[PDB]
Amino acid sequence: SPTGIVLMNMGGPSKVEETYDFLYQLFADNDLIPISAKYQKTIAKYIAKFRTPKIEKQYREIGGGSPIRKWSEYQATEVCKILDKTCPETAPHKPYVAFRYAKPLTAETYKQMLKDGVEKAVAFSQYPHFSYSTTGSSINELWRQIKALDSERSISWSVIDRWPTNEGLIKAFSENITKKLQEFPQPVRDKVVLLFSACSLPMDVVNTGDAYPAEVAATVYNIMQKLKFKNPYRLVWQSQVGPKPWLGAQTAEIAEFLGPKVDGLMFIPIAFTSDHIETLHEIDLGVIGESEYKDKFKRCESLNGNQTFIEGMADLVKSHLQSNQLYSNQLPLDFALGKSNDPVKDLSLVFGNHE
Amino acid sequence: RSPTGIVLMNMGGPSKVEETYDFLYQLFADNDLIPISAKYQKTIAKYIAKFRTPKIEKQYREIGGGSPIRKWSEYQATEVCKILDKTCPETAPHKPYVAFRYAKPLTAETYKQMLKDGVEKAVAFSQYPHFSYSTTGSSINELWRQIKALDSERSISWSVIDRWPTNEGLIKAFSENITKKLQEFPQPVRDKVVLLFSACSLPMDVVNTGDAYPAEVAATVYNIMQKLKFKNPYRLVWQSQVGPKPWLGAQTAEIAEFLGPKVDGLMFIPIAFTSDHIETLHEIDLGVIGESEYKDKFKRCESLNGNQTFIEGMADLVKSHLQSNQLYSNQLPLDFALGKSNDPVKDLSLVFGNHE
Ligand SMILES: C[C@H](CCC(=O)O)[C@H]1CC[C@H]2[C@@H]3[C@H](O)C[C@@H]4C[C@H](O)CC[C@]4(C)[C@H]3C[C@H](O)[C@]12C
Ligand SMILES: C[C@H](CCC(=O)O)[C@H]1CC[C@H]2[C@@H]3[C@H](O)C[C@@H]4C[C@H](O)CC[C@]4(C)[C@H]3C[C@H](O)[C@]12C
Repeated sequence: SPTGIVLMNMGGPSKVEETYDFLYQLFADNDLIPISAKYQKTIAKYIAKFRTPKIEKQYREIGGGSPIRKWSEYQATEVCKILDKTCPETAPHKPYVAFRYAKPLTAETYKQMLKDGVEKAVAFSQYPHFSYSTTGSSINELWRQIKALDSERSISWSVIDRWPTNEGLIKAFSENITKKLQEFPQPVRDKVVLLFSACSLPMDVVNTGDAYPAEVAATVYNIMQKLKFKNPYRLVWQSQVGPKPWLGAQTAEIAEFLGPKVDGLMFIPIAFTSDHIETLHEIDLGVIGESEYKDKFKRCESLNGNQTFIEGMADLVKSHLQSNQLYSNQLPLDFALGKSNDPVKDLSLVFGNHE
Repeated sequence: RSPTGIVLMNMGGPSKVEETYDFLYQLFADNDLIPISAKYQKTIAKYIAKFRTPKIEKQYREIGGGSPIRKWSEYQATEVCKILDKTCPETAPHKPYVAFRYAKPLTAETYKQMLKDGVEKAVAFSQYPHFSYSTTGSSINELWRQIKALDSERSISWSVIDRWPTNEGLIKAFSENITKKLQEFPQPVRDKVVLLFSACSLPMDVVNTGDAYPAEVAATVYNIMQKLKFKNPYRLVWQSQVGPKPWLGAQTAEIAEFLGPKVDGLMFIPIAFTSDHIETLHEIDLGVIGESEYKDKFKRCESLNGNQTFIEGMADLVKSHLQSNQLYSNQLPLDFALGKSNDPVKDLSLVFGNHE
């Protein structure tokens, strides 16, 4: 009886070649992308090819790959290597990764787990901050992928659906921020403004009651507490695209408006745990590199393989499994408020034993 | 001994219905709050306040004859100053003042009282635990103007407590009231009651300036939910939205009606102010709750008001501020860099500190 530890997120293409199919999946989405009716399938192809050149340039501009997959797997591995030493009752812990839109997709990793012999599996959403658009979709696909590949409930699932202030996280973001603050002249240090940048969200998700904005803010404040508020800081938002209004102080505009007003400025990837397109591209090449004030624009190191961070992830799964609950008590609220053309309508059915 | 001045500050409300017109004119004249026109803001304010005064006036008669803000402010100042007198003998006697941005006594009024009383050291104590430029930033700008206008000698040395989202007593007091209000729900349904932390909302173009408010409210929310051990589901929501512009949501009213038939109970927690006011006694008590069909599984958490744990926590907040010689937090220069104002402070180190 081995235990599946499944790191989940929306993923990125490990290689430039995987960009079309990645995009197709995203635009084929039920929930998020505006549904014609049945016709995502069709029209999603008609936009993936349209947008595949531009996003391909980008991934090539950072080394021809999204680092999400390697970093997901690597994390999932050291987690289980501590897990198998820390929770014997649960061992063996077999690491897995399953992305909502990149490879390996949810179906592709479910069948691997089924041939592999896992009996209970932990859907460990790699987002410390639940949003229905992220950790909701990843769950709602898992349900579809449970009714298909497993209509007689061989694998018993739970889900770590958020962890905004796990202390390995909070602590790893400090130290990192402090050590990235030491790259600054030193008479400036304490006046560098820590700009915490989270991927944004349409206002129409925000206005449903989504948990994501406040849960990000909880992580920021906890960091600044351990930093004893040495520095100024603001939580701002990046990655706005499309025509509808999105959330709150666009990261790029704030840095411009501040550039000629500040001795310096640090960017913090507050809402993801490894480098990906948002860090290596949008900030490094896009917000920092295309800027006059680039010499005072520095970015804090992403979490990735941070020893302190991975151990904090370890104790999180450790304490999730040993306290034997299937999901946080926010999750029924999350799904009652979220909007989706095909939703989990009972998380009791989805997680736990049902053979 | 000379007294050191402890000045609770917030927008205020009209103590009596006859102050409604003055209060509304003050509010609609404040271009930091509702930007209409560089030049004619104060004539236009005159009109709007003539127009909307009888509607607001009836609303206050419906909750009992006026805003209890002033009463609770002055009561908190007094109870806090009397803790400081035992706590901070070095700056005793502590003399309590209140100064409201639009109500009476206004900040000009309260300043003049302070000069006359001989105060030489004063703390602008913003009663908002969550800084917003349109409340605390605007209030700081008002104080600068009264600095120049009434006190060019710089008789008064000012500091400001410009925020305090996770003061311990405030967290605790909220947790005690939430737990206490939850006793009024049966028990098999208690852990299912949804705690809706309801904060007054922001126009999105204010949010989009990088205003500090929404994220700081969320810090209080999460800290409270930590003290409660996440026993209940909770969401942070926003009320008091008006009119055409997109505001921050979700909206308290529409979230409660959507959730109504799906929930065992809703609790509304007045997370962003410290006493009863129109928001709680009218908009929540009478509107979202009084007029709902699920109104018997709807309850509001008691405001902090005179809560001792909250008052003791405010006392420590001031005591810690005095014994620190911080004129203001490390956030304030950033607040002012991003805030939008036609008459901003510009140079907070001239505003606060000795310049006698
Ligand atoms: C005359 C002045 C514009 C002069 C100018 O700068 O060109 C205009 C600008 C906005 C106007 C005001 C606003 O429209 C609000 C009020 C509207 C009422 O019709 C009369 C008084 C009232 C207060 C107006 C008086 C006058 O029409 C104002 C004051
Ligand atoms: C008086 C005016 C319109 C009243 C009416 O509909 O008749 C209303 C519309 C928006 C209101 C404001 C916003 O709702 C937000 C703030 C909420 C605070 O509780 C009081 C001041 C506060 C700044 C409000 C004061 C005032 O009553 C306003 C300005």
